[PDB]
Amino acid sequence: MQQQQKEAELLQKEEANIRDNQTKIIIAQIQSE
Amino acid sequence: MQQQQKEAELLQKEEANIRDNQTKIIIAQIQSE
Repeated sequence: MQQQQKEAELLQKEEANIRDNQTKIIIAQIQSE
Repeated sequence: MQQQQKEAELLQKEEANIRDNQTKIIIAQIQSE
């Protein structure tokens, strides 16, 4: 259970980073208009 | 109970990050006007 919750932290962190990065490129596209 | 509260921290953190990211793109849209 400890391992499962800790890899849950891992995947939450990586997907949060991905979401922030996607929105970064999205605002870049918005300002490129 | 410890596991439940700690995953509550996890979901609070990820949804807070999502809210900040959404407002980031919102201000980008506002300034794009």
